[PDB]
Amino acid sequence: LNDDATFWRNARHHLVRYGGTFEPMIIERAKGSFVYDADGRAILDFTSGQMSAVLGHCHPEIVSVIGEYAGKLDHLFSEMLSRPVVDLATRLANITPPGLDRALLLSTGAESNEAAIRMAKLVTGKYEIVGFAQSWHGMTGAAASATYSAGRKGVGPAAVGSFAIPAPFTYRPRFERNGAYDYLAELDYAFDLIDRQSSGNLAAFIAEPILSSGGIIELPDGYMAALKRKCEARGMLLILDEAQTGVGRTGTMFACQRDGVTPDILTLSKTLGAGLPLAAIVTSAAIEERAHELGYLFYTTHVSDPLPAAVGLRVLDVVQRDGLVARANVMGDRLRRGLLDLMERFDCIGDVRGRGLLLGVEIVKDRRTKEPADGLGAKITRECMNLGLSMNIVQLPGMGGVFRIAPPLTVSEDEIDLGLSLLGQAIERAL
Amino acid sequence: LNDDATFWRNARHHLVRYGGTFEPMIIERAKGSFVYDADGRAILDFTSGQMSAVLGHCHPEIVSVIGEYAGKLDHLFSEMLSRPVVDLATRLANITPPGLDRALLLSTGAESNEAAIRMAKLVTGKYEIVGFAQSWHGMTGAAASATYSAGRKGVGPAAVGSFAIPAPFTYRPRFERNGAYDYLAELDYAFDLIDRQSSGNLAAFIAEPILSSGGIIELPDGYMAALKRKCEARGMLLILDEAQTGVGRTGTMFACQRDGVTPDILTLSKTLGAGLPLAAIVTSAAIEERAHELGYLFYTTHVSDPLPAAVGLRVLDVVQRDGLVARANVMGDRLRRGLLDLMERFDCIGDVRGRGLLLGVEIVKDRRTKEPADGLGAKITRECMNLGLSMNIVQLPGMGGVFRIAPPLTVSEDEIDLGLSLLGQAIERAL
Amino acid sequence: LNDDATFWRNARHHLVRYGGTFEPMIIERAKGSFVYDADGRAILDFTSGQMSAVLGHCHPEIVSVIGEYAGKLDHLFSEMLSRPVVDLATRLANITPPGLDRALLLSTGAESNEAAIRMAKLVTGKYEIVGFAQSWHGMTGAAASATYSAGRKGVGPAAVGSFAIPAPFTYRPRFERNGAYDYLAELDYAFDLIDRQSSGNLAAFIAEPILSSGGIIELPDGYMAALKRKCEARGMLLILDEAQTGVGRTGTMFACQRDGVTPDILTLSKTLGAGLPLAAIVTSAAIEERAHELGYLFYTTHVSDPLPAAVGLRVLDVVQRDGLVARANVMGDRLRRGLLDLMERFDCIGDVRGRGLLLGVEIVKDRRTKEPADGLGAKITRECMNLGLSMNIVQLPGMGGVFRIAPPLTVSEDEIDLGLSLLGQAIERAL
Amino acid sequence: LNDDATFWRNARHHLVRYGGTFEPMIIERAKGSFVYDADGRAILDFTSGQMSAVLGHCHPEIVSVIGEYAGKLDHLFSEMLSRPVVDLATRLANITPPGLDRALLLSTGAESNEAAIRMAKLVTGKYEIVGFAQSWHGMTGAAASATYSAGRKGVGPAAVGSFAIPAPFTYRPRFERNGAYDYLAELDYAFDLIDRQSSGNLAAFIAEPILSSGGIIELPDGYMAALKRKCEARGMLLILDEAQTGVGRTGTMFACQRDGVTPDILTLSKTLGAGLPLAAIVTSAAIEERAHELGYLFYTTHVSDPLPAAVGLRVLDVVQRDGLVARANVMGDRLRRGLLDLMERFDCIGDVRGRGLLLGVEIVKDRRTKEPADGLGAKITRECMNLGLSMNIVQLPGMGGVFRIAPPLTVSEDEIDLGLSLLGQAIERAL
Ligand SMILES: Cc1ncc(COP(=O)(O)O)c(/C=N/[C@H](C)P(=O)(O)O)c1O
Ligand SMILES: Cc1ncc(COP(=O)(O)O)c(/C=N/[C@H](C)P(=O)(O)O)c1O
Ligand SMILES: Cc1ncc(COP(=O)(O)O)c(/C=N/[C@H](C)P(=O)(O)O)c1O
Ligand SMILES: Cc1ncc(COP(=O)(O)O)c(/C=N/[C@H](C)P(=O)(O)O)c1O
Ligand SMILES: [K+]
Ligand SMILES: [K+]
Ligand SMILES: [K+]
Ligand SMILES: [K+]
Ligand code: NA
Ligand code: NA
Ligand code: NA
Ligand code: NA
Repeated sequence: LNDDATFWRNARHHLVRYGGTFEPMIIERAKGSFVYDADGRAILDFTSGQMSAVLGHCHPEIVSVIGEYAGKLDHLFSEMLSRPVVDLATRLANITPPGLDRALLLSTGAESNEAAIRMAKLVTGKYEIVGFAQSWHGMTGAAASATYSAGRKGVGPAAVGSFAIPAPFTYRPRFERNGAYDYLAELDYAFDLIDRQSSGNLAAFIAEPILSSGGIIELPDGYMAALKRKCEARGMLLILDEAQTGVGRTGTMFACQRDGVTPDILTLSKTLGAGLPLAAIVTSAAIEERAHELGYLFYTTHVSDPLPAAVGLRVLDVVQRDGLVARANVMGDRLRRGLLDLMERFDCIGDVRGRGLLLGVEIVKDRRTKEPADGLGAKITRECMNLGLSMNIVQLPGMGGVFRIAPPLTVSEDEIDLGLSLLGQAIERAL
Repeated sequence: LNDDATFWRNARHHLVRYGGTFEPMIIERAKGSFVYDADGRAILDFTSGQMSAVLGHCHPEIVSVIGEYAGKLDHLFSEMLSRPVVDLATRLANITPPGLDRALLLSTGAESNEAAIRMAKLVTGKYEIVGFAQSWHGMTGAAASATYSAGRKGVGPAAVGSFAIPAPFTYRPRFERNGAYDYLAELDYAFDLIDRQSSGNLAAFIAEPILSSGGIIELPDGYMAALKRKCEARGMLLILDEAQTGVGRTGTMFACQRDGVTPDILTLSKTLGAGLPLAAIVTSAAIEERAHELGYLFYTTHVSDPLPAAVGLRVLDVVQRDGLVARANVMGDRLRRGLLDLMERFDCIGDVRGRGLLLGVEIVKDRRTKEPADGLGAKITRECMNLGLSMNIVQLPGMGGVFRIAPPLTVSEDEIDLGLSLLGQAIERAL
Repeated sequence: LNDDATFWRNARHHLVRYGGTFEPMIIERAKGSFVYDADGRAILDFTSGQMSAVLGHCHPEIVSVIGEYAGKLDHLFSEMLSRPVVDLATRLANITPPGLDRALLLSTGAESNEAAIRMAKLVTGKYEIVGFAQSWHGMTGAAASATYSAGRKGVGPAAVGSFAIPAPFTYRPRFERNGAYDYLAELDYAFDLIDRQSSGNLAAFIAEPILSSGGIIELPDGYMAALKRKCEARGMLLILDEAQTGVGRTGTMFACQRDGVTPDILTLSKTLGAGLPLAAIVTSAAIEERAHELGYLFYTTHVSDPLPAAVGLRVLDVVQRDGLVARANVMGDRLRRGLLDLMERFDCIGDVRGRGLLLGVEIVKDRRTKEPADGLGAKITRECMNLGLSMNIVQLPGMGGVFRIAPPLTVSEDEIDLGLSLLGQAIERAL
Repeated sequence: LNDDATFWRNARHHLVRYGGTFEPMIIERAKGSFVYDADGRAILDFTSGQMSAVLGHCHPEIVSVIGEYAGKLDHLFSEMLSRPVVDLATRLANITPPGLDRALLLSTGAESNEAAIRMAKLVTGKYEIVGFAQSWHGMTGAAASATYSAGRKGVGPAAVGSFAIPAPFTYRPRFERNGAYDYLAELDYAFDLIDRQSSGNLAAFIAEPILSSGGIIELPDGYMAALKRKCEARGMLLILDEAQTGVGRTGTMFACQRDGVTPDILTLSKTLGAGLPLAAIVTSAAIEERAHELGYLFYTTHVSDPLPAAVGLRVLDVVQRDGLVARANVMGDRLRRGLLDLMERFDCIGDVRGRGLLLGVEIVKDRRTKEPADGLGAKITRECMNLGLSMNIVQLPGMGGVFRIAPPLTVSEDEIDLGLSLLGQAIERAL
C-alpha cells in the first residue's frame, strides 16, 4: 500500500515543501509510458515525468549506456576532456541549425539559461534582459529574474534590468487593430515601451518557442521572425529556451527549425537528458569567440562530465534512429484528434492547442465568455489520477486551467487511446 | 595517443570555453584514485575529479546502485514521491546536527545555494546577502552575486544588496590589535561597516567553513561561532555552504560539526553526489514551516528524482560503513606530514594548511616576505601532470598560488606516498 | 550688443553645458511678459521663463515681499519655525482639495518629487514606482528614475523597481478596441503587465495631469479617476506632480481639481515659486502621521526657510486676489482660438491641445499621416525669436515637434495677439 | 509670546514633520549673528542658520543685491544667458584651484551632488559610487544613496552600486598597525575590499573634506592625497562635496586648497548661497568637454537663474573683500581656545576638533573610556537655548554626541565670547 505510515511519517518530518502538493502515492517502479505505485497499479505517464522523459522510463539503451560509463568513465576535473563530451558537443553542432556551432554541457535547464544569459551580457557589454510575461526559465537567480509566470513575490528585487512583454496568445487576444488580433503590432507596441524604459542596455530577449508552464502558448505565424528582427535592430541576442520543446517534442528536432529562425544561443535540458540531469547551451562560433576573448567564465562541477554527456549522446542517437521526431507528429496528431473529439463531446473544453507531443487543453465554464471554470480543472485532474492517468494542470490569472499533455515520444497508439479514454471518463466524472 | 587530430579538431570547432585551459590529454577511463589517458597512462587524481569523488572513480557500489535505479526507477513528475527520496532526506536529517530536519534534493551546488538563499530571503522578508571576499558559491545568479573570488566583471550588476567582508586568513593577516591578528575584532569591524551600508534588509550571511576556490582558507578558532552570533544579533540566517567540505572530506561528517556551530541552512552537493549531479539543502523544521507558510517555491525538473537520491544514499552508506570520515583524518594526516616534509626540503613552500583531506599548499618566493612566486606554481603543476599527478592551483591577488590537494577519501597509503613523491620531483624539476 | 566678445568668451570657457543650446543673446532685463536683450530689444516671453513665471517677471509685489524678508527674516536652522512657513503650509492645506492637509516646503520640483516618493515608499513599506513613458519629473535620482521622456542613457541603472506605462495620447492613439481608442482598456492592459513584472512591491504611480516636457499630453476624460482606482486596488499611493500645471496655469487652482480626483501626495514648485526656487509636497494627515511614525526623514538646508515661504504666500495671494486662475481661462481661450485660426491657415499645424495657459501646438508634414515635419518646427522656433517671440519646442520619437506655449497668467489681451501675430509670421517665414 | 495658540495649532495641523523636533519658539526676525523670537529675545546663532549663513542674517549687501535683481532680472528660460550667470561661473573658475574651469549653477547641495555624480557616471561609462560610512550628501536619490550617516532604512534599495568605506577618525581609531593608528593602511585595506566587491564599474568616490553631519570628522594629514591616488589608480573621479566647508568656513576659500588636492568635480551650496538656495558644481574643461560630447543632461528650472547667481557673486565679493576667510581663522582660533578652556574645566568635554569656524565638541562620560554621555549632550543643548544660544548636536552609534559650532564668518570677538560664556553656563547647568 501507498499508506505506509512510516513512509509518510518520514515524508512529513523531513522534506522541504517546494511547491504544489505531493501526490498521495508511493512510486516504486517505472517502465516505458508508466509508473507504478506501491500496490503495483500502473499509472499512465502523460507528462513524461517532469516533462522530460522523451524515451519513456528506464529505456534499455539508456540503461546500458548509463551502466557502461558509471563503471568506466564517470566524473572528471572540469579541465579534462573525453570522448563523450566532444562527441556530444559535435553532435549538437551538427543537428542544430547552421550558425550554432559550439556547445557547453551542463546539468540543469536553469543553469543552461544562466550560462546563456551571462554570455549575452558579456558579449554585448550590457545587462537588461527581456522575457514574456508568462515565461518560466527556472528558479535560480537570472533564470528566475526572467520568469514571469511565477515565483516573483516575497523574495526581494529581481535582477537589475528585468523586463517582460506580453506573449502573443491567440486564444485570448488583447491587442486589436482593425477588428483583428494584430499580434505583430502588439509586439511593436511592447518594444517601443521597452525602448522607452531601457537605460540603453538591452542585452537579450529570452524566449520559449512554446510557453509551457505559461499555458502551452505557441508563438504564432511569423512572430518569431519578427522578434528576431526586434533584437537585431537593437543589437540584442535572442536566446531560445528549448528545455521542453527541444529534441523532437514538438515534431521537429528543435522548434526554432519550424519557424526557420536561428537564435544566437539555444538552451537545452529536460528532453536532452531525457530524465537525467544534463543541460546545454549552443551558440555561434563568433559569439563564442568573442565571449572567450572577454574572459567568459562558467566553470562548474559537472560541466563536461562524461557520464551525462554519454547519456545525452545516446538520447540523440535513439531519437534519430527511431525516428522519434516523426513519432511525435503521428502520435501527436493521433492525440490532438482525440482531444478534439472530446471537445466535441464536452463544452468545458474551450481550446486544444500546442504542436507535436506538447499539447494543451484549456478548461472553461463558457465558450462564449471563455470564463475559466473554477476548480473544474483540478477536479478533472483528480479523477484522472483515480482513473490511473497522471496529468498536470497549470493555471494563471485570466486563463482557464490548462492541461499540459506530453507523453513520451516512445508512446504507443494504444497508450494514446488509453489516455484519451481515461480522460473523457475523468471529465464525465468531474462534471 | 592523446594526439587524435580529429578529436582535437572537433574539440576546437565545437566546445565553448568556460574558464581555464583544457588539459592536453584524452581521458578514456577512470578507476579508484586514477584516470587514464588515451595511451593508457594512469594519472593520480589528487583533486577527486572536480573536488567531488570522495569514493574515487567508478566505485562498484555506486556502479551497482546506479545501474539498479536506471533500470527500475529513474526520473518522476516532481509531485511524485518515492523511497530513495524520503530515505535520503531522512538520512540527512539524521546525520546532520540537531536542528537540521528537512531536506530539499536538487542537482547542483549553485542550485543548492540559490534554494537556500531564496528561502532565507522569503522567511526574513529581506534581501541583502553577505559573503566572504574570497568566496565561491557558483555561476548562477544569486550564487554568483555572493561569489567574490571571481566572476564579477563584464556581466552587469550583481544582485541588489550584495556585500562581502574579508575572510579570517591567518597566513596573511591584515587586521592587528596589540601586536596580534585579532580576527574577532576584524569581524566586528567588518560588520559595523556592513551595518552602516545596509538598507536594513540583511537576510543572510553565506559561508564556506573552509574557502576552497579562495585558497583553502580555514575559518579559525571561535570564528564561526562569533559569526553565528553576528547573524542572530541581526535576525539574519547563517547558511553554510559545505559543497566541498561536507560528507567527510575534512575528517568530520560535516565541517560545521567541528566547530559545534549549527547553521540555519546547510547546503550540499559535490561530495554528496560523489561525481553525479545531486545537491541538497537542509534546514530546521521551523524555518521550513515558515517558508512553506510563505509559499516557498523552488520547483525543478530533477528535484526529488529517484535515481540521484538513490545514488547519494549509497554514498552516505558507504561513507559511514567504511568509516571514510576517519580515513580522511588518517590519510589526511599522512599527507600533511609529507607536505611538511617537502616544506622542510623546499623554501618555496610557504604554508601547509587545511584539514582532513582538503589541504592547501601556498607557493612563495620568500618566507620572510611571503612574496608570491610568479609562475613557479604553474610550473609545478605542469611538472606534476608530466609526472602523472593531476593537481590544481588557485591564485588570487595578494596571495602565492595555492595547490588544492583533495584525493578520494578512498585513497591508499601507497597512493598518498606516490603522490607525495611525484610532487617533490615536480618541485625539484620546476626550480 | 549681444556680441560682447568677452561675455561669450567667458561663457565658452567657464559654463558647463547641461542640455540644449544657449540662445545667442545677452538678457539684461525682464519685466511683465518680456525680457530684453543687450540691445534693449524686448522679447515676448511665451514660456514664462522656464515655464515658471505665472505673475510675469519682476512682479512689484514679489519684488516688495522679497525685499522685505531678505532684510528681516531670511534663512534659519531647519528646526526653527516662523510665520511665513506656517502661513504657507496653512494656505496650501486650505486651497488644495480636502484630504490634503500637511505641507513640506522645499526648493525644487525634483526635490519635491523625491520627498513624495520617499514618503510613499516609507508608508507602504514598498519600493517600485510607476510613471508614464513620456514623463519628466527631474534630474535627481528618484525623480530621474521615474522620467522617461529623457535622460535615461549613459548613466548606469535607474533605481531598482522603475517601470513605465504608455500615457493616454488622443492625438496619436495606439490601442484600439472596436474601432476606437480605448484608452481605459489601454490602461488596464498596461497594469496587468506591470502586475506581472512586479516583485509585489508597488509603492506609487507618479503622474503629471498634463505631460509637459512629454508633448503637452492631457490625460483624457475619466482617465485620472481610473488611474486612481488602479492604485487603490494595489495599495499604491498616487502622487500628482503639478510643477507646471499647479497654481492656476491650466485654469483651475490645481489640475487635479478639474478631474475631481485627489491624489495621496501632491507636488508643487515651478509656478508656486513663480521664478524663485520654492517647491512643496502636500499629503493627508493620515499619511503624514504614518510617515512620521515610521521616522520619515527629509531634512535639508532650505526646507522651511522664511524668505521663499514668504514669497510663495505672496504668489498665492496675488493669484487669488487678481483672479489669475480665471485670466488663464480667458487669455487661454483667446490664445487657443488664435492658434486654431493659424491652423486654419497652415497645414503644418497638425494639433492644438492643452488647457488654460498651457497649450501645445504639434507640427506635422501631413495631416493625414501626421508625419512629423523634420526641422520645420526648429525653423519656426528660430524665426519666432528673430521676430522677438521666445518659444520652445519639444520633440520625442513618433511625434511632430510640439510648441509648448505658456505665457504668464498676467499676460494682456494685446500680448496674446502680438504673440499670435509674431507666430504666423514665423510660420510664413519658415515655410 | 512664543505661545501663539493659533500658530502652534496651524503648525500642528499643517506641517509635515521631516526630522528632528521643532524648536519651541516663534522666530520673527534675524540680524547678523542673531535671530529673535516672538518676545524679542535675541538668540545667538551658533550654527549660521542651517550651517549656511557665512555673512550672518540679512546682510545689507545681500539685501541690496537681492532687491536689485528681484526687480530687474529674476528668472529665465534655462537656455537664456545673462551676466550674473557668466560672471559667477567665471569667478568660481577663478577662485577655485587650477584645473577647475567650468561651472553649472543650481539650487541645492543634494542637487549639486546629483549633477556631479551623473557627470562622473557619464564620463566614466560606469555607475558604482563610494562614500564614507558617516557621510551626508542629501535626501535625493543619488545623494542619498551615497549618505551613510542616516536615512538608509525603510525606503527600499539604495542605488545599484553603492558602497561605503570607514572615514579616517583620529579621535576614535579602529585600525591599528604597530601600535598606532594607521589610517593610510586602513584606507588601503578598505579599497581592497571595495575592489573585491566591485563589478568593475567604479565611477567615483565622493567625500566631504570635513564630515559635518557625521561628527566634524576632519580627514587627517595626507589622507586626501592618498584618496585621490586610489581613485586615479582605478580610473574613478574624485568628487569633493564642500557644501559646508567651502567658501571660507574652514579658513581657506576651499578646504581642498588646504590639502593642496584638486578633485575632478567640486560641489558647492550652503555657504555659496549664504542662506539662499543656490548651489553649483565646478569641473575641468576636459571632463566637461567629454560630458558634453556624451550628451550630458542636467536641465532644471532654476539652473542659470540670474537672481541667485547675482546673489552668490555678491557673497564671494563680500567674502573676498572683507577678508572673511581670514576672520574665520582668527575667530576660529578665538573660539577653539575658549572651547579648550572649557574642556579644561569640564571632564565631559572629550574632544575639540575641526578647523576654522567649523568646530566640533564631543561629549563623553569618561575620557579614558570615551564612553558617550547618554543624554548629557541633549541636556547641554537644551540649556544653551534657554541661555539664548542656538546650538546643534549630532549623534551616531559609537560616538559621544558632538556639538557642531559654526557661527557666521561675520561673527564679532564679543559674540564669540558671549557664546563661550553661555556654553560653560549651560554645561554647568546640565551637570
Ligand atoms: C564551495 C562551493 N559551493 C558551490 C559551488 C558551485 O558548484 P556548481 O558550479 O557545480 O554548481 C562550488 C564550485 N566550485 C568549483 C567548480 P571548484 O571545484 O573548482 O572549487 C564550490 O566550490
Ligand atoms: C522552459 C523551461 N526552461 C527552464 C526550466 C528550468 O528547469 P530546471 O528547474 O530543471 O532547472 C523549466 C522548468 N520547468 C518546470 C519544472 P515544468 O516542467 O513544471 O514546466 C522550463 O519549463
Ligand atoms: C556636506 C553636505 N552636502 C550636501 C547636503 C544637502 O544639502 P541640501 O539637503 O540642502 O540639498 C548637506 C546637508 N546637510 C544637513 C542639512 P546639515 O546642515 O544638518 O549638516 C551637507 O551637510
Ligand atoms: C512636471 C515637472 N516636474 C518636475 C520638474 C523638475 O524641476 P526641477 O528640474 O527644477 O527640479 C520639471 C522640469 N521641467 C523642465 C525643466 P521643463 O520646464 O523644460 O519642462 C517638470 O516639468
Ligand atoms: K567536470
Ligand atoms: K522530479
Ligand atoms: K531651513
Ligand atoms: K533658468
Ligand atoms: Na548547427
Ligand atoms: Na539533524
Ligand atoms: Na486641502
Ligand atoms: Na580654477
